[PDB]
Amino acid sequence: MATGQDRVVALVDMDCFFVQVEQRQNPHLRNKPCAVVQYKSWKGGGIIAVSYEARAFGVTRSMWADDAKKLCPDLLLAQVRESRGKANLTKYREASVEVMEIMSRFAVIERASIDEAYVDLTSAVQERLQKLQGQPISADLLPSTYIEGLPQGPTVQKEGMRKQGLFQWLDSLQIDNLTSPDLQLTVGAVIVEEMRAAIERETGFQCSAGISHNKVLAKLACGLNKPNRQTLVSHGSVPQLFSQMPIRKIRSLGGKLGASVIEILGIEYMGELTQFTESQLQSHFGEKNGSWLYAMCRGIEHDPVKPRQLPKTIGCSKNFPGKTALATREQVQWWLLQLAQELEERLTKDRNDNDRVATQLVVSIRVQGDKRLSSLRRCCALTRYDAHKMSHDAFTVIKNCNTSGIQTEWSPPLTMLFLCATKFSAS
DNA sequence: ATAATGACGCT
DNA sequence: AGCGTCAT
Ligand SMILES: Cc1cn([C@@H]2OC[C@H](OP(=O)(O)OP(=O)(O)OP(=O)(O)O)[C@H]2O)c(=O)[nH]c1=O
Ligand SMILES: [Ca+2]
Ligand SMILES: [Ca+2]
Repeated sequence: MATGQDRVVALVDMDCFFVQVEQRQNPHLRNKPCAVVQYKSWKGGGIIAVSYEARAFGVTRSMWADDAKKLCPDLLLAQVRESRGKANLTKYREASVEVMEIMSRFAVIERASIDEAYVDLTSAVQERLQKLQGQPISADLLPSTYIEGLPQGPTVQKEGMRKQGLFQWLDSLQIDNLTSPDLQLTVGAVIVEEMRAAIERETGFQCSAGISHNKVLAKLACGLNKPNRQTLVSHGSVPQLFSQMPIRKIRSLGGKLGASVIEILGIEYMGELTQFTESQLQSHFGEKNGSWLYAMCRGIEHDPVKPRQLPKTIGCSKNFPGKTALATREQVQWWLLQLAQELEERLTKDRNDNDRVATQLVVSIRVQGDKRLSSLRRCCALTRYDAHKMSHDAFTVIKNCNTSGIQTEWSPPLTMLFLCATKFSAS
């Protein structure tokens, strides 16, 4: 009877990251309702991050800045920096690399996003156990940790609830048994208290964190108490936690697959997936799905913390929505070159920082109408990091899709240009 | 007219 | 390889 408590895994999530990045750069933005915005033209810009002060008014991501200034008129606005006509997030990627470095010290991480890392803390927690002489774990070692499920049984202050739940946990603790899963979860947690404290001391950035036995519980744990907090979710808390957890809130169940688990099976919460046999599930959703599903509703999952703190593709895209769609040869060529240019700037910096080289160029477009994010996608070779070579070669491998005899103009209008660098190798 | 960006499965 | 899914 295996129960998926082999590993200790954490998901670190920087809190309102871009907002934190701007606020470190611009002290006026601190302790204030503010938001990051890109492209001022259309309705003031689309809001891509929201400080917690501004959330309290109702302001959300993707929302237009002119609309959100209706909800919050005191909303300050850091514009994203524009470069060659495209929104340029270099500031954040640099900010992210600062944090991934600190995290790289404490253990072996997987860059999830600009904002997130998974951390496999298993070997690190074994190392620290013998380095405490099996002596207890002080509450003071966990000043921002929550214990999902606790406090239980037989208090109005939010932090007062936190101590009770941590005190119940530390009390129930089997610290003589140096292989107790619940004890590990607790040691990894103190480590995360530390790595989170190191991130803040050394960059100024606060973050939230989830600690558990796999990537999926960690991510879910990480959302339980934000910001500047961390949740520990132990095996035994899974049944109650999943008891009313909506299925779509689990990483990979947020799209169509998860939708139909609700549809086919007629449930609505994650715990309800227990009652089915694995063959039942494989039969509804496939061999690998019914398997992963059957273990997941039992809180067991085994996708590993792949050690890969760097991405595997480098991509530069630009959207031309509505009346801005490109419809001329001269337009398409100009953007292919603008994208090619930031691309070589990112590419060159990759060749010297991370010591490697992309070898294939992928070109993608998307036309007016087609609801697929990508209408076309074609692979051509990538030899020198030369912006002009890449533009021309991109145009080459997509020239055969301007279905208008008039070569001056371009139909259908293109609503997207994507240039992605892949197939890296040593350098 | 939610934009940029990225990992992976399927075939 | 080319498309579809999913997440951030
Ligand atoms: C959903 C979504 C997110 N992001 C960004 O990827 C990292 C971060 O993700 P996040 O949700 O964590 O944003 P955030 O303000 O840090 O929110 P909280 O950490 O306070 O929850 C957000 O900066 C996108 O680029 N596109 C997206 O479609
Ligand atoms: Ca975040
Ligand atoms: Ca994130």
